[PDB]
Amino acid sequence: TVSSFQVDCFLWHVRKRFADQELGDAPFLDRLRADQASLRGRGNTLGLDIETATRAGKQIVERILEGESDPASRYLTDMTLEEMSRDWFMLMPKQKVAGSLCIKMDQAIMDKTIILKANFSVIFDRLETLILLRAFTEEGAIVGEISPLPSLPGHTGEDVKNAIGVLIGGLEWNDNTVRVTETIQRFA
Repeated sequence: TVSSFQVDCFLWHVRKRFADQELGDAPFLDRLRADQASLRGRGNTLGLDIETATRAGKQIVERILEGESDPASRYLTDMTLEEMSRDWFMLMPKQKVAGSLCIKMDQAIMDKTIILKANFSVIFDRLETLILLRAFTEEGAIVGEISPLPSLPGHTGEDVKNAIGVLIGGLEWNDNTVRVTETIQRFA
């Protein structure tokens, strides 16, 4: 709690710069006002004041900045937010957990052409972290999904590659023709 007061007191102190000169923003700069006031207010009930608290913040944060608090990571996307957050359902559900990847497909889908789309991060020429993969019919219905579970392990490119092959596999049983976007093709 005292440590939580020092931690903010330090972080504000560093936030000031961006708006202090540049474009800023009414709400961002309001947050900086409110957060400076919120430090005033919380300081009084705590019997501590912002000068003292920020210095302790240097040490309390710049020691945790180790590691090295950093490998040019980026981000590739086939889907818009709408494609990713759209609701869908399976009439005949089939779902499993494979490591830390959740795989789903409708078993009622047959004789359709289906495309898989993915949003994920990339390093080199290989997949590092999947955000979401979805199977779409030509009519645009979602009939398959591979999503990552929040876990301590996380997943690998390999795990993801296995998941896709399993999902392509399951869908093709019902005589569906399945392909992948170039994104997936090139990186998984």
